[PDB]
Amino acid sequence: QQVCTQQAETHPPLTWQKCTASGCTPQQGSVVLDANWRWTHDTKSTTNCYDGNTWSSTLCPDDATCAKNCCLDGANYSGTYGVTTSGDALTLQFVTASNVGSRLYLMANDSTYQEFTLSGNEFSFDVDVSQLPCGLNGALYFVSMDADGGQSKYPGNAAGAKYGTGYCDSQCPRDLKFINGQANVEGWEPSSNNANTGVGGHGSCCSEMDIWEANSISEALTPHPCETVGQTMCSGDSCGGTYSNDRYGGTCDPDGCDWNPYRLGNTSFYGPGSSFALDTTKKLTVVTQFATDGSISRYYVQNGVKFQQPNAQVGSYSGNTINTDYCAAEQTAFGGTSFTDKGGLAQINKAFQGGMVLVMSLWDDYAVNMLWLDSTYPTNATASTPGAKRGSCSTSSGVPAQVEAQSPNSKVIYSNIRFGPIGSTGGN
Ligand SMILES: *[C@@H]1O[C@H](CO)[C@@H](O)[C@H](O)[C@H]1NC(C)=O
Ligand SMILES: *[C@@H]1O[C@H](CO)[C@@H](O)[C@H](O)[C@H]1NC(C)=O
Ligand SMILES: *[C@@H]1O[C@H](CO)[C@@H](O)[C@H](O)[C@H]1NC(C)=O
Repeated sequence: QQVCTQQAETHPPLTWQKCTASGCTPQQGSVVLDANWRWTHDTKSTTNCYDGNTWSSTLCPDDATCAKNCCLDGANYSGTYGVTTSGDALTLQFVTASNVGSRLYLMANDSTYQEFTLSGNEFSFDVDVSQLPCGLNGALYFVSMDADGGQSKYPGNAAGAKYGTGYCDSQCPRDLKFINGQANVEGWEPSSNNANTGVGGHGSCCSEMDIWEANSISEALTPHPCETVGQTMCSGDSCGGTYSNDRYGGTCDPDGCDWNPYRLGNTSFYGPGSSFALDTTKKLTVVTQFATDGSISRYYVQNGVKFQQPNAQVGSYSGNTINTDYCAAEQTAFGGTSFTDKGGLAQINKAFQGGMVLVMSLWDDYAVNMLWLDSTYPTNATASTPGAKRGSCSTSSGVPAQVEAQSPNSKVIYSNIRFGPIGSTGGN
């Protein structure tokens, strides 16, 4: 995709902390909006290359020609997309006039994403999920994205990280408008329940580490392994993911190894009100520790009180950390084998040892209604079915067009981001 300047591109500044054994030091940073939310149009005019959920027939005949004829434009972060930063805080608004949701990446500079090496290090952040009802997701995660957005590998990309290009995940999303310096007009199917999205022929795969998938009702910690650690282009049903005839035909794991305190047995640990150990009406600190083995440790901090991850009994397993033993026990108890099929913890440990881009987003589910996070899932399973109940929300809740009209002023606030070796983020 090319670059147009019908509107200037200014990344909202966000400060984070880099920690070491002797202290934590402030770092200058900024966030960039994903390329899919941007206005794609002709390089020489105001003619849309993509309007609604249908591509331009004259400007985008094929994938390669479209990228030559079309440009990405600057984004009004506050006015159009409702994204504001104030020192430590990054605030994302669910609904803005003519817009829903957002996805942003932390940057080292304007030209490059900020790459994190999780192996041997820990990640800490404060989050406000009080305004996040059922059907929404305040997501904070890491993905194996190219630091430059793929400008080095693909010459068709002239935008780069400066305009939020080159997104990848384990779902291998085919909904991306631009992949590898090429458009996705070929084989593009408009969405039936979304007047702004669609499904193309190609997709984008990379290792995904979901540190935070949460609302006021439930929170989940999920590692996703891919056969290819870095970014690769997928083709058709081969990529897999939620939107394909086959979900487990890709090179990646869509399901993942997930740790949901509610799903594992504890229904009074995370929720709204004094009753829960972690009151979601109030903000909390979430610390995620990554060992060199790939094992994932976790503790929370709310109002000065440290909460260890609650011990869960899954089959023969007993503990509070994500490891091969738990991930195998969860697969046997609840069902599915997708995590270990793509290499498991040993495969995604390669992603921890490599660079991954920090992603902070707010979105609703147009496919499942977020029932996989905060409700009983799937529909074909009963409340009695092991690992079916993941939250306390209704099976009717989460409908995108319902929650957009009901709670348009929903928001998630990410603040106090710290990164450093294990045991360094807490104080000094
Ligand atoms: C931007 O970021 C990368 C990694 O921090 C750095 O190596 C590079 O020098 C920076 N480029 C600039 C500041 O122009
Ligand atoms: C779940 O929540 C908290 C975690 O600290 C704990 O006090 C409580 O005993 C747990 N309940 C269970 C395991 O049933
Ligand atoms: C249950 O639902 C899933 C879709 O999420 C489907 O693939 C599966 O075949 C269904 N049937 C059974 C018997 O579990």
